[PDB]
Parts: sequence; C-alpha cells; structure tokens
Amino acid sequence: LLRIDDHDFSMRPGFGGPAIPVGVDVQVESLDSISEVDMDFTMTLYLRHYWKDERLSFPSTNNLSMTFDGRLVKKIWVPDMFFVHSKRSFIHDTTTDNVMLRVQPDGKVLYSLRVTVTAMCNMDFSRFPLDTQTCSLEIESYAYTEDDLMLYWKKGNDSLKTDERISLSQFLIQEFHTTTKLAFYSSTGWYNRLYINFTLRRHIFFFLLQTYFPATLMVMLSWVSFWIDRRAVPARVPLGITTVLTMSTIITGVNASMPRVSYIKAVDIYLWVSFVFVFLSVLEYAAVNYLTTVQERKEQDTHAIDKYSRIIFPAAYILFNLIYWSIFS
Amino acid sequence: LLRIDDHDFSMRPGFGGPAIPVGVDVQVESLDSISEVDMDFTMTLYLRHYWKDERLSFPSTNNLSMTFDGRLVKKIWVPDMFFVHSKRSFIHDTTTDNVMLRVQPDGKVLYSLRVTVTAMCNMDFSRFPLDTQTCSLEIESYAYTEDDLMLYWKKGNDSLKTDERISLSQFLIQEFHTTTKLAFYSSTGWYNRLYINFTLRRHIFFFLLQTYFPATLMVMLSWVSFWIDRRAVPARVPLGITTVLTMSTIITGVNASMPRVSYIKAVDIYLWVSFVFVFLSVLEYAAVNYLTTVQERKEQDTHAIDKYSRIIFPAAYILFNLIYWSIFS
Amino acid sequence: LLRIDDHDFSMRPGFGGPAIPVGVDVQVESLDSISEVDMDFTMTLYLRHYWKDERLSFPSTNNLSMTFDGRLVKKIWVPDMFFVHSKRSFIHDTTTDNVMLRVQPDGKVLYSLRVTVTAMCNMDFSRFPLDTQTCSLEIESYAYTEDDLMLYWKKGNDSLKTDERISLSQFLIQEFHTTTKLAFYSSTGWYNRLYINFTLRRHIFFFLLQTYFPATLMVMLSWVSFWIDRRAVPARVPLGITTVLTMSTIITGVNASMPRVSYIKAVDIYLWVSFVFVFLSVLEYAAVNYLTTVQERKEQDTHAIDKYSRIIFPAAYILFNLIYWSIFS
Amino acid sequence: LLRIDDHDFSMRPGFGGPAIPVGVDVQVESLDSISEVDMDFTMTLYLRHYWKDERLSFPSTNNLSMTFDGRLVKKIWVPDMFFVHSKRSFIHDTTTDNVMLRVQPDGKVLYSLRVTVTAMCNMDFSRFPLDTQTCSLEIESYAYTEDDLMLYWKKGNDSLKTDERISLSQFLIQEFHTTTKLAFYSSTGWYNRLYINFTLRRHIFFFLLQTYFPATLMVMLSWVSFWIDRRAVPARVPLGITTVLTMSTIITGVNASMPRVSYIKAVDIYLWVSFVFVFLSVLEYAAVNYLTTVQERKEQDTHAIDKYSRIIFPAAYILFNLIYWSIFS
Amino acid sequence: LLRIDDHDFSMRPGFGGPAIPVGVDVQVESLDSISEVDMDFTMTLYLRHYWKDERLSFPSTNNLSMTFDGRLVKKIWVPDMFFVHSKRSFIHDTTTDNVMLRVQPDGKVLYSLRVTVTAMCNMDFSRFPLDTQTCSLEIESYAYTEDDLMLYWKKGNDSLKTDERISLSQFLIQEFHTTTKLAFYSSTGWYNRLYINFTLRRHIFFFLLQTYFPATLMVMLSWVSFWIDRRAVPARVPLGITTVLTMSTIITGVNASMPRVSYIKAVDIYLWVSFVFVFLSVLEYAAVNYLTTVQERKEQDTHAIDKYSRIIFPAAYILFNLIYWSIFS
Ligand SMILES: CCCCCCCCCC
Ligand SMILES: CCCCCCCCCC
Ligand SMILES: CCCCCCCCCC
Ligand SMILES: CCCCCCCCCC
Ligand SMILES: CCCCCCCCCC
Ligand SMILES: CCCCCCCC
Ligand SMILES: CCCCCCCC
Ligand SMILES: CCCCCCCC
Ligand SMILES: CCCCCCCC
Ligand SMILES: CCCCCCCC
Ligand SMILES: CCCCCCCC
Ligand SMILES: CCCCCCCC
Ligand SMILES: CCCCCCCC
Ligand SMILES: CCCCCCCC
Ligand SMILES: CCCCCCCC
Ligand SMILES: NC[C@H](O)CC(=O)O
Ligand SMILES: NC[C@H](O)CC(=O)O
Ligand SMILES: NC[C@H](O)CC(=O)O
Ligand SMILES: NC[C@H](O)CC(=O)O
Ligand SMILES: NC[C@H](O)CC(=O)O
Ligand SMILES: CCCCCC
Ligand SMILES: CCCCCC
Ligand SMILES: CCCCCC
Ligand SMILES: CCCCCC
Ligand SMILES: CCCCCC
Ligand SMILES: CCCCCC
Ligand SMILES: CCCCCC
Ligand SMILES: CCCCCC
Ligand SMILES: CCCCCC
Ligand SMILES: CCCCCC
Ligand SMILES: [Cl-]
Ligand SMILES: [Cl-]
Repeated sequence: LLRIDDHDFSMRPGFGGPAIPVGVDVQVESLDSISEVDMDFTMTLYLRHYWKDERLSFPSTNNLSMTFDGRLVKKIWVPDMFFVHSKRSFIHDTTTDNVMLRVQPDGKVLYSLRVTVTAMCNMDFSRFPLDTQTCSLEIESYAYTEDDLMLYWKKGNDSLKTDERISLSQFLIQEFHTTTKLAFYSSTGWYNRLYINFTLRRHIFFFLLQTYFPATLMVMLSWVSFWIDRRAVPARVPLGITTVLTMSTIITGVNASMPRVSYIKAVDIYLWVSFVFVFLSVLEYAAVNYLTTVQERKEQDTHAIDKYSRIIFPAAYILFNLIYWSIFS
Repeated sequence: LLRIDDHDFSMRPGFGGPAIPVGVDVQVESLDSISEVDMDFTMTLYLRHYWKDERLSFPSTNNLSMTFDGRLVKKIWVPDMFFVHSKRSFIHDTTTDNVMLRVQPDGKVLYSLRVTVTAMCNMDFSRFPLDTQTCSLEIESYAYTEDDLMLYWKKGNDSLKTDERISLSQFLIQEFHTTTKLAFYSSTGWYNRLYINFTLRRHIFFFLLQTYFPATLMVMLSWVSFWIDRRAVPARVPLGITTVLTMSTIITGVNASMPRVSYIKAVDIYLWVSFVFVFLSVLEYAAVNYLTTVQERKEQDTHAIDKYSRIIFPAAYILFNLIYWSIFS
Repeated sequence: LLRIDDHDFSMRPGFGGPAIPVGVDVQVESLDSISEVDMDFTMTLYLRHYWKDERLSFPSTNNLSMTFDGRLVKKIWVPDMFFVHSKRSFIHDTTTDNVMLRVQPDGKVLYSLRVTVTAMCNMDFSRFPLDTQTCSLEIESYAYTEDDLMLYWKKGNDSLKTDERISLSQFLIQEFHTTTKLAFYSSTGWYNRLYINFTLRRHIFFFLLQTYFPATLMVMLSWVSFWIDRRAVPARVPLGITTVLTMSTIITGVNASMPRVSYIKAVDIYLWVSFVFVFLSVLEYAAVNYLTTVQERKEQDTHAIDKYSRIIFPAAYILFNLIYWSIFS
Repeated sequence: LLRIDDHDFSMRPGFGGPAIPVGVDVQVESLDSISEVDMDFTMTLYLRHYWKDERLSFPSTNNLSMTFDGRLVKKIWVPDMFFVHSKRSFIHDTTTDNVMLRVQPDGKVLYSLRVTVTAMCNMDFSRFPLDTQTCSLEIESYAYTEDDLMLYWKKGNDSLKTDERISLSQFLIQEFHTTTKLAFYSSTGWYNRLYINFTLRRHIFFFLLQTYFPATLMVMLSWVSFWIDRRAVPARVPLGITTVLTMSTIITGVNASMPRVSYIKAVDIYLWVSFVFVFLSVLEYAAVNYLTTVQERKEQDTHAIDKYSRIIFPAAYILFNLIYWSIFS
Repeated sequence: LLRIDDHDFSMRPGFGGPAIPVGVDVQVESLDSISEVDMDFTMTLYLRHYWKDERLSFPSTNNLSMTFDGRLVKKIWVPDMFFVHSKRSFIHDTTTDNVMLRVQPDGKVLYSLRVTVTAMCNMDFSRFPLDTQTCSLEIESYAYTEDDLMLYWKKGNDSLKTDERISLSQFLIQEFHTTTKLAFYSSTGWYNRLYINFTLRRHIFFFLLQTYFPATLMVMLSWVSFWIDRRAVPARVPLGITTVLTMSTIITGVNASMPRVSYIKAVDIYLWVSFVFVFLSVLEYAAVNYLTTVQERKEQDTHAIDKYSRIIFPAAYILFNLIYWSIFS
C-alpha cells in the first residue's frame, strides 16, 4: 500500500529547504521513585509525535486514518528526540515493541512510544525535613538544529495529561506545567528544548514520631535528677550519663541516612541543642557535689542550685521550642 | 507449505473493514515476590492467543493442527498485547525463544509465549500487620482501538488456571478471578482491557514472637520495682531507666523496615502505649523519694503510692489489651 | 558440503508422520549458590542432544564425524528444550557462542551448549539448622507434544556426570540421580519431562559457636547471683537485668537472617527456653528481698530460697539439654 | 545522494599510504559518582570526530554542510576510539541511537556520540579526610598504530568544554585540562593517547560534626571524675568505664566505611590518642583507691593525685590538638 | 581485496586433514576485585591469536601486514576459545567492538580482543587472616579436539605480560606464570588447556588495629578489679560483667563478615581464649565474696586469692601470646 521501495529515507522531508515542524504531546503514567543520596527521579510516560511526509501518501475514498503493524518504523524516516541530562532510559518490548504508527492518505503521520527515564535533580536540604523541591524533564533533538527542525508543543498548555493513579508515599505532588527555551552548543549550533515541570512537598509525620519525640523525652528524663536527694550519688550520676549516651545514638541514627552535605540541616540544630541541654545537667550535679564537700571540710535540705535548676531548665527548653517552630513553621 | 512470500503482513486481517476478534487464556506458573517499600509484585505465566487468518491456509486430507518451528513468527502478522501499569518484563530465551505456533488448514492460529512481569500495587498499612491486600494484572492492545481489534476471554470464567505449586512464605493467597472493562485515552481512543484479580492475607506469628512479646516483657519487668524496699535507691532507679532505654530500641527496630507513610499503623499504637506505661513507673519512684525526704525534713513500712501501684498498673495494662484485641481481632 | 539451501527447515524431520526421538545427556560443572530468603539455587552445566535428519547427509569414504563452525545452527532445524519452573537463565557467549555441532555422513547429529540456570526449590525449616533439603531441575520441550517428539535419557542412569571440583562451604552434597515423568496442560496436551535430583545437608559448627554457646554462657552467668550476699542489693539486681537484656539481643540477631515463616524453628525453642530460665532468676531475688523486709518489720545467714536455687536451676537446665539433643540428635 | 554502493568501506582512507589525521573535541555533561571502596568514578560526555574522505563527496551549489539520518554510520568507514583502563561504558539509545553525522560536498565529515564511562582512579588516604585527589580519562585507537592513524586535539587547549551544572555534594572540582602522550605495546606497536585531567577536594564539615566533636566530648566527660569525692567508689568507677566503652564504638563506626588499607589514616591518629587519654583516667582512680586503702591499713581531703590531674590532663589534650592541627592544617 | 565471496568459511583450514596449530599470548590490564563470600575474582585482559589460512592471501609488492576494519571478522573463520570454570564475561563495545584484525599477503592472520572475566577460586581460611591464596585462569577450545586443533603458548614463558599499574588495596600480588595440561570429557574427547597462575598475600595491619588490640585492652581492663577493695561490691561486680558483655560484641562483629565455614579460623582462637580469660575474673570475685561471708558467719586486708591473681592472670596471658605468635608467626 505504502510505496516504501521508491524513496531514500536517509533524508528528511524538505531536505535542502526550510525546516520541518514537529509537534509533541505527552501523558505521564507514573512517578516511580526518588533518591536524595543520588539526587534523581524516575518517570514512565507515553510520548507522541506529529508531522507530514508526502512520500507516505496513498489513495482511498474514505479520507480516514489507518494503523500499520509497526515493523515499518525502521524503514521510513522518523524524528530523533532524546532526554537531556538523563542517567538512563529504555523502551518497553513485551510482548513486542510498544510502538504505534498511524498514517492519513495525504501523508500526515502519528507516532507513539512508551518509555521509562531516570533524570538528574539538584536538591537543597537546608530546611530538611520541612523542605520543598522542584523538578523538570528536558526534551530535545539530537542531530538537527532549528534551521532544519522546529519543535513545539502541539496543543499549547493542553499538551500534558496525568494519570489519576499517580502517588508517592512520602511526598505531595503538585503544579505540573510545560515551558520552552532555546539552547546553544559551541561546536554545533542552536536547538529548541521543551520542559515538563513539577513540585514536591514532604510529609513530616514520620520524622516527628521517629526523631523529634524521643529527643524531647531524653531531655525530660534528665530533669528528674533535680528531684532526688543530693546524697544518693550512685543514683544521680548514672541517670545523667545514660541520657547523654542515648542522645548520641539518636544523633548518629539520623545522619546515617542522608548525603554528606557541607552545610547544617534543620534537624541537626534541634538534636545538637538537645544534646547540650542534657550535657549541662551533669556539670550541675558535679558542682553540687563539690560544694557540699567544701561545706563538709569547713564543718569538720535542698541546695540553691537544685532549687533554681528545677525552674530554669524547663523554661529555657520551652523558649527554644517556641523560637524553633516560629522559624521553621 | 505456508505461502509466506505472497502477502503483505504489515496489514491486519480484514484491514479496511470490521474488527478482528482475538481470544485469550492464561495459566499462572508462579507468584515470585512482593515489596512493601516499592509497592509491587512479580509474576510468571503462560499467555495464549487465538484468531483466524485465511492467508495462512494450506491443503491436507486430515483436517488436523500442525506445529511449526517458531522462526516464522517474525514473518506473519501477530497481535500486540502489553501489560498496563507495569514496571518491567521479559520473554524467556533459553535454549531458544519460549514461543509456540500452531496452524489449522483453514487458517485458524494458536500462539503461545512464557513471560515474567513486575507490576504496580497500591497498599494500605493502617492495620499492619493484621492487614489484607488486593491486587490485579492488566492486559491491553497497544496500537489498535475497539474499532479494529476486539479482545475477550476465550472461555469465560474458565480462562484462568493456576499451578498447584504456588506459595508464599508470608501470605495466604486466595480469590483468583477475571474481569473486563473499557478504557479511554484522550489523544487516541477507546480500548478493551482484561483483568486478573487476587487477594493476600498476612501471617501474624512472626510479629507476635518478634515484637509483641518482648514489649510486654519489658512492661512486666518495670512492675518489679514496686516490690523492692524504697530505701534501695541505686537499685530502683536503674531498673526503670534500663527498661525505658530498651523499649526505645524495640520501637526503632520495627519502623526501620517499612515505608515512611504519613499515618499511624496498628503496631505503632501498641508500642507507644507500652512506652508510656514504662515511662510512668520512673516518675512514680521519683515522687516516693521526694515525699520521703519531706517526711525526713519534718521529723528532723510501705508507702501508699507503692501499695496502690501494685494493683493499678497491671489492671490498666490488661484493660488496654482487651480493648486492643477487640478492635483489631 | 551440507545442502542447506535445498530444504524447508521450518518443519521437523518426519513432519506429518510419527514422532522424532531425541536423546539427552548432561555434565554438571558447578552448583553456584543457594538462598533461603528466595528459596532457589543456581547451577551451571553442559547439555547435549542426539537425533538423525537425512536432509543433512553428505558423501565421504571415511564414515567419520565432522565438526562445523557453529553459525549453521541458525539455518537448520534444532530441538526446543526449556527449563521448567526456572527464574532466569542464559547461554555463554565469550569469545563466541559456546555451541558445538557435529554431523555424520548418514545425517546423525550431535548438538551441545553451556548454560547457567536459577531454579525454584521449596524448603522446610522446622528442624533448622539441623535440616536436610532435596532439590531437582526439570527439562521439557516447549512446542511439541509426545505425539511429535519423544524425549529420553540417552544412556539410562549413566547419562549424568559431575565435576570433581563441586563444593559448597555450608552444605554436604549427595545423592545425584535422574528420573522421568509425563505432564499434562489443559489447553495444549501431554509432554515428557526429565528430572535431575540431589540432596543437601547443612554443617552445624557455625551455629554451635555463634548461637548455642553464648546463650548457655548467659544462663550460667545468671546462676552466680545465688552465691552473693542477699544484702548487696545494687549488685544482685543489675547482674540479673543485664543478662535478660543480652539474651534479647541474641534472640534478635538470629531471626533477622531468615525468611518470616509461620511456624517455630528448632533454634527458636532453645533460645526462648533460655530466656525464661534467665527471667525467673530476677523474680527469685525479688521474692527474697520482700521476705527479708517482712522479717525486718516483724523484728522491729542464707535464705532457704537461695539454698534451694543453687541446686534446682542447674539440674533443670541439664535435664532440658538432655531432652533437646535427644529429640534433634 | 551519497554513493555508498560504489566502494569498499572495509579499508580506511589512504589505505596503503600515509596516515590519516583525525581530530577530537569534547564537552563534559556530568560527573556522576565516586567510590573509595572501588577506587573509580563515572562520567557522561559528548565526543566528536573530524576527518576527510573523498569517497563521500557530492555535488551542490551552496557549499554548505548537510545532516543525514544516522543509519548510514554502519555502512561507511568510521574511526575506532576506546577508553583505556575503563571498567564499563555504553552509548545511549532512547528514543534512537544518540548519534549524529554531517558531511560537506568535498567529503569533510563530522561525527558525534553521547556516552557514559566508569574509569579507574588510584587514591591515597594518608591525610583522610583532609585529602586531595587527581584523576584522568584516557582515549586511544584500538586497531591502528601511529603509522596509519594520527590522533590530536582539534583546537589545542580550547578542545574541552564543561557544563555549568556540574556538581558533587562532597567535593570541590577544579583544574580541568588536556594532555597527550605516546604509548607502546610489545606485541603490536606505538599509539597516540589523549588525556583529560582534573582535581578534587573534600569538604570536612561532615567529619567535624560526625567524628571529631563526639570524641572530644567523651574526653571532656572523663575529666569530671577528678571533681568527685574519692569515697564514692560506685560512682567514679562506672563514669570512667562507660566512656572507654563508648570511645570503642566511635572508633568502630568510622573505619567500617572505608577500604582496608595497609597504613594509618589521619583520623585514626586522633581517635586512638583520645582512647588512651580516656583509658588513663581509669588507672588514675585505681591508684587513688589503692593508696587510700594502704593509708587505712597504716592507721588501723583531696588526694595529691586528684589535685594534679585536674591541671595536667586538660593541658596535655590542648597541646595535642595544637600539634595535630598544625600538622594537618 | 580479500576474496571473501569465494569460499565456505563454515569449514576450518585443513578440514578433513591434520590439525591446525593456533598460538596464543596475553597481556593483563587489571585485577579488579576478590570475594571471600563468593570465592571468585575478576580480571580484564587483552587476548591474541595467530594462525595461517591461504584463502585470505592477496598480492602486493611490499610483503607487509595490513589492518582491516573489523566488520570482516563475522565473515571469515575464527578460533573458538572459552574460559573454563568461569561465572560470567563480556567483550567491550564502546565506541565499537574492541576487536582487531591484521593479515599478511601469504595468509598469516593476527586477531585480538579485549575482555573481562569473573572466575572460580577455592579458598582456605584456616590461617585467616594470616593466609596465602593461589589462583588460576583456564583457556580452552569449545568445539575442536586435539585431532583438529592444536593450542599452544606462542613464545613459551615470554607469552604473558602484566601492566605496571596493577594493584589491590588488601593483597600483595606475586608469582605470575603459565602452564599447560590435557583434559578429557567422557562424551566428546581430549582437549588442550592453558593456565595462568598467580599468588596473593594478605596485609594484616587492618586486623591488628581493628580486632586484636581491643580484645587485649578488654582483658587488661578486667585485671584492674584485683586492685580494688573487696568491700566495694557494687563497683567490682559491674566492672567484670561489662567486659564480658563487650567481648561478646567483638566476637560477633568479626564473624559477621566471612563465609560460614565448617572449621575454626586463627582469629576465632584468639578471641575465644580472651573470652574465657575475662569470664574467669568474675568467678574469682564471686569466690572472694562467698569466703568473706563465711568468715563473717564464723566471727559472729587483702585476701590470698586477690594477692595471687595479681600475679597469675597476666603471666598466663603473656605465655598464651608467646605460643600463639610462635605458631602463626
Ligand atoms: C569537664 C570539666 C568539668 C569541671 C567541673 C568543675 C565544677 C566546679 C564547681 C565549682
Ligand atoms: C520530668 C519532670 C519530673 C518531675 C517529677 C516531680 C515529682 C514531684 C512529686 C511531688
Ligand atoms: C512482674 C510482677 C513481679 C511480682 C513479684 C512478687 C514477689 C512476691 C514475693 C512473695
Ligand atoms: C591493668 C593493670 C592495672 C594495675 C593498676 C595498679 C595500680 C597501682 C597503684 C600503686
Ligand atoms: C556458674 C556457677 C558459679 C558458682 C560459683 C561458686 C563459688 C564457690 C566458691 C567456694
Ligand atoms: C516535640 C515535637 C513537637 C512537634 C511540634 C510540631 C508542630 C507542627
Ligand atoms: C538560619 C539559622 C536559624 C537558626 C535559628 C535558631 C533557632 C533557635
Ligand atoms: C502479648 C501478645 C498477645 C497476643 C494475643 C494475640 C491474640 C490472637
Ligand atoms: C482507629 C483508632 C483506634 C484506636 C483504638 C485504641 C485502642 C486502645
Ligand atoms: C551448649 C551447646 C551444646 C551443643 C551440643 C551438640 C551435640 C552434638
Ligand atoms: C515437636 C515439638 C518438640 C518440642 C520438644 C521440646 C524439648 C524440650
Ligand atoms: C574538636 C574539633 C576541632 C576542629 C578544629 C578544626 C580547625 C579547622
Ligand atoms: C607523619 C606522622 C604525623 C604524626 C603527628 C602526630 C601529631 C601529634
Ligand atoms: C596484641 C596484638 C599483638 C600483635 C603482635 C603482632 C606480631 C607481628
Ligand atoms: C592447629 C591448632 C593450633 C592451636 C594452637 C593453640 C595456641 C595456644
Ligand atoms: N543537541 C545535542 C548536541 O548537539 C550534541 C553535541 O553537542 O554533539
Ligand atoms: N493503549 C495504549 C495507548 O493508546 C498508548 C497511547 O496513549 O499512546
Ligand atoms: N510445555 C510448555 C507448555 O505447553 C506451554 C503452554 O502451556 O502454553
Ligand atoms: N591499543 C590497543 C592495544 O594495541 C590492544 C592490544 O594490545 O592488543
Ligand atoms: N571443551 C568443551 C566440552 O567439550 C563441552 C562439552 O563437554 O560438551
Ligand atoms: C545557620 C546556623 C544555625 C546554628 C544554630 C546553632
Ligand atoms: C511547643 C510546641 C508548639 C509548636 C507550635 C508550632
Ligand atoms: C487513630 C489514632 C489512634 C491513636 C491511639 C493512641
Ligand atoms: C490478653 C490477650 C487476650 C486477647 C484475646 C484475643
Ligand atoms: C512444636 C511446639 C514446641 C514448643 C516448645 C516450647
Ligand atoms: C549436654 C550436652 C550433651 C548432648 C549430647 C548430644
Ligand atoms: C605515621 C605514624 C603516626 C603515629 C602517631 C601515633
Ligand atoms: C584547639 C583548636 C584550634 C585549631 C585551629 C586550627
Ligand atoms: C585446631 C583446634 C585449636 C583449638 C584451640 C582452642
Ligand atoms: C607479645 C607479642 C610478641 C609477639 C612477637 C611476634
Ligand atoms: Cl551503688
Ligand atoms: Cl550501677
């Protein structure tokens, strides 16, 4: 039906003349995973192309579109899109190549394929884990400059659809939209580039329950010492030491999961402030013990330091929490 | 025998006319693995197709079906099924492609292949680990709409068989069955979709023995303090502190295995209630020590608080367990 | 030499007539790994096929066998064996495909290839780690029923050889042998199936030294308490608590390595019995302390409980060990 | 257009005569990851080739360059570059091969491709983590010696461009530049080799906060003992022991992450010196207890050892830190 | 130039007559990694072949060798070497297949390729980590017996070269050399086999510092108890218990890294002897406490046991170390 043997498909339509326009639209099937250690995400989508080539015209009386097997895609000419700044990708091939080709009697062509991509995304963790991130996926032609191929969104802002099943267990997904920009390479020229943009927001419940509550409970345990007879030395000393030693484990367990950045995160501040709060309660009792021994040496109830600590330590911690949650909201 | 050189197999049977019907049936060989962190499962199965094409007719006197090598599959026309919402898949190829082709003298065709698939499954962990999940595998044609191809289960509900060897170490598998539904894509049209459905139920014995028993034993250890002379301060203080510090480790060891969901699970409730039960026994003795020191200061047996705690703490824990196992059964 | 252009190799020898017999023999090169979490093993072997096809006859005066390059395998007809219930496999291809083809002047053919397979194996862990497992590898034709192809072991029981280098660090390997059985699929018919069977036995030394000895040592540490003055409360209390808290870690470290089965293993019994032995020694001293305080209240040496515990606890543990190693031998 | 059927492209241009010159230039897209355990890095780049072949001449009036599909690359002759000392690499192929071919009417050719490489890099950890590393990527022709192919940087030092987005979370990247050298293989001859060089510098903030601070805090905790009444034996003994036991965990947690080198690293020195500082404070109190018991035996305030330790231990640690940070800056 | 269309390259040179000799030589580029858990190593090398075939003769006046593209390798005949007892391998293919072909006017051929291999190696850990291992890589023809192909090292012992960059962070590499042996398969015949042999020696510094020193320090901590007043029960009891409990962690941390062998390693002996040394110091004080209580009961300084332990325990440990390092050197 299609006159495939007649023509040299190594050359584009309009070869030697003005640029060929090619339109694009997209449907996202899933957003698959995200990594902070590697700074990347994975996405699966359907991608579609539109153009006209009169070498693929055929006669009919119905003026309708026809579908063809799919093994003809490797005989005709086809555009050459690639994903910019991507780590890896593939096209699906079970039970056969997931490819579709439809042609109109005047030579208009529709071409579609299903693909999975993993792409680069630079992340900022200064407000972690109360953070927000923004991402994009880039599309461009490899071989042809804007003097030979013209690339655009087919229907404007309506060119992007999203599956209603899309979900991530740790993030809220929002603000899908599309943009365009021109790009330059020194050795080869100017190119059109298409963008798909979106925003992510992290859920905090896991981190409350797994980090912020136990640190608070250790701080509250250290306060119990102020309520115990100053004469019970082998009770008051280990009570403080054990809380110091636990707070160290919590600090280690948090930071072992993240990338080794060169700046402080919002969770680090909270944990290290709680550490100094616990550390100071040990020096307090050391002072009380020394001053009591001096009194014994002079001579040979509740001490004022205990009496004041019972008020001062909790008030200070409450002030710190008010400030912190005013800053990070 | 088969006139393969005579015809253009880029076009379907009945091209330009009414839709071709294609029937399907399936046998599941194994259900291979399941992930909560990734929310997916893996399955291996045999998949079969049935249709008629008169371009593949041949003469004989016996009216019987014949089997052909398998290298002819890439010369003739073949339907184009794909698995919807799937992460990855392949066809087996040792010692050769695991493919079968049988043809009748009137052009009826039987086509079979062996495949492994990994597929998406959304999971709810609010009753974990006493939870039940339901899953499905989706089948659809990539290129042809319901105006060109008609897809149906060959024998109705009898179209699905299951291997007697199928098993999972952590789940009971039940309720295999098949359904159909129509699907719409904005840019390309209407399609028939086939479903395979099943249900999973988790075994709880591992979690009893590995989580619920040790937390109970820590709670029962904290009660021993009420039976010890109030004068033995360096004994009664560490006995409580060490149980608090162990309960924290159990809490951490559980949640380090699961996805970071934004809601509380049924096991979290039990562990955090046990934590507060243990935490309170430390404040109890702090109160007894303070009140004894006040009595000493005034002046200068078993305390009522101990006497009452010996009854109140165990009764409250038993009430809590009755309620909990009434709710989660 | 071979008349390859003359014939249609899409059709088997004797197409349209009685079944073709095909003989098989095997040499195992290595048994590569085993997984309890995944319930599978990996094997590498050489696999050989024997049949006659008169379309491959050629003239000679010597009546001897000749070897051919190997690129002819994709032109002639070849049998279609696959491994049943397998997870994955491949054929080796460095520096070229590891394939061999030899032909006799009357058309007798010998065909060989090297392959690696990973296969399913259901395992029972009720006597773990003193357990024994049995495994098998299954071989069958994909497309041809017993009416068209007949599959058998070439030399009877002599058809299976094993490399003298085969070894596993954790198991003793024994009892290699071969069997045959007929198989039925509802939609497609009856098939011949060949089996390779073997047995595995686990070495226990690692588990003695890494699990059973330290649990025993914790139990023996708990007994030291009975030998210490009942007046040293802050010594006798932590001595018991610390052993409870260590035994919990041993229990956790064992079960974190295995699949989450729904039944008790032989190592679980030992560890949980040792746990209760240690748990009881804490209640013992609690009783002694309470009864001493009652005597003080009445009034205002070694206690009989200590005196009896010094005999009763070790005797009971020794009785338990005699029974256990009588049952699991 | 191009006379591809006319010529034998198994032979290079100028076959049997002087060497063909081939020029190269490069743009780096990303530096992807680095491993100390494996001693390697990963890089993604665009690579370009320039040469003339008169068998690819064609007539035109415009004297301009033309772009061709890309399926012609496997028909014509093309240079054979490989990456020396590399572990693995691939060329990107979605949605098609990422390859470009441009030709001028006189037969000048431009050839480009996108690739990812993982390459060997020998590392020195004697000043870890205050260390600096230098790396390079090597390029060479596989089959042709300098008598048949001549390989050079196209534009001198201007032949290397770098993407402005390039970043690593743990390193500062600096000093990109290019060099050339001749290489010899005994069996096959002399070859031209091109180099791409760069330098890396590690950020230290993570290691301060995660290793050096907690070790210092343990040392400062051990000093508190000198301020406590020498009569409180069950307080002063555990205070020292627990710090020894914590310092061991820090030492283990650091070295579990790195390769098992045969020499001491700069972080090892700090940690083991802090260990001996803590170890000595236990022997100190042992001495005080023994000497006090001797005084009791003779007979039957603050001891001079405590009085002097309160000054000597901190001064010594401060001297050690001054020296250390003078050496490692 | 080469008459490729004239001949049947499915047949070897001298087909039907005496065996063809094929010579080999090798250059090792890198030794990439080693695993004790899997018992294997990985190697990358260049491999070369030499033979004569008069079907590849061509006329010239210069009598020199010529290089050809590399796409002709799949048209001519080529030998069929494979690596015996190997787990996996591949040939490098970026930017093209890393293959070289050179031919002389009389039909002498040189063939080269670059490859990476992973190979089996049986290891003995009875003297671990002071152990020495020996390894080899095996080379053989798949399809042709010694009656049809003759395989030998081209230049004798000079056939093996090694890159000066080769290094491993944990081993000293020594004693590279080559051997030959004949091999028999029951079903198929006799074959020539080539060997590459080498030796490895482990560096011990990591294990000194990470295992042997801390165990010694725990033993020395247990001795401090003998220097403390026998009346300080809550000090002397935990001092011993905590060292027992730490030594258990060291024992576990070592053996969690290695394969689960059925025999004792040299490091196990040291650690378990140190364990009993620490265990005995607890029974010592238990005895002293009991005997003191008996003296109190009779009645109603330093004990001889302490006095003797202060000499006996260290002397015994020093004797043990002398013997151990005399045996394992
Ligand atoms: C880490 C040094 C701690 C010193 C404590 C001094 C207390 C003095 C009380 C007057
Ligand atoms: C965490 C603060 C604990 C305060 C305990 C107060 C006890 C008062 C007893 C009357
Ligand atoms: C967990 C509850 C423990 C109760 C101990 C009671 C001892 C009574 C001795 C007569
Ligand atoms: C590890 C041996 C410790 C010995 C301490 C001796 C102290 C003597 C004080 C005079
Ligand atoms: C594990 C049993 C320990 C028994 C200690 C007995 C000491 C007796 C001293 C005479
Ligand atoms: C102690 C944790 C407090 C968490 C407050 C969160 C406010 C949104
Ligand atoms: C940008 C630094 C914020 C630090 C705030 C500290 C709140 C107590
Ligand atoms: C302490 C755990 C109790 C578990 C009860 C389970 C009831 C089915
Ligand atoms: C849906 C919340 C259930 C909480 C029940 C608490 C049982 C003590
Ligand atoms: C305490 C462990 C005893 C192990 C006995 C094993 C008997 C074969
Ligand atoms: C099948 C259960 C065996 C339990 C034996 C217990 C031995 C003390
Ligand atoms: C206690 C850590 C001190 C770190 C000093 C770093 C100086 C650049
Ligand atoms: C090259 C060894 C440096 C050691 C310096 C020690 C500083 C206290
Ligand atoms: C305490 C460890 C001693 C190590 C001695 C090593 C002798 C080569
Ligand atoms: C082969 C056993 C060696 C054991 C030596 C023990 C040294 C104290
Ligand atoms: N748009 C792709 C680039 O032009 C590739 C290159 O720079 O070679
Ligand atoms: N049924 C497959 C879809 O039609 C693919 C697409 O939307 O392009
Ligand atoms: N023996 C292979 C089976 O017949 C395959 C199938 O059931 O389709
Ligand atoms: N430049 C590549 C080397 O010549 C390859 C080999 O030595 O065979
Ligand atoms: N040398 C390879 C072996 O002959 C292969 C086989 O035994 O089939
Ligand atoms: C940005 C610095 C914050 C530090 C608070 C301790
Ligand atoms: C004390 C916690 C209050 C924080 C409110 C955001
Ligand atoms: C759904 C909330 C339950 C919380 C019980 C503490
Ligand atoms: C106290 C446990 C009983 C729960 C019964 C389901
Ligand atoms: C099979 C049950 C055994 C349980 C022993 C405690
Ligand atoms: C007490 C251990 C003896 C067990 C013998 C099998
Ligand atoms: C290079 C040796 C340094 C050791 C310092 C303790
Ligand atoms: C005591 C820390 C000072 C180090 C300055 C580099
Ligand atoms: C080979 C046995 C050695 C055991 C030493 C305790
Ligand atoms: C006490 C350690 C000496 C060992 C010498 C090899
Ligand atoms: Cl005490
Ligand atoms: Cl204590």
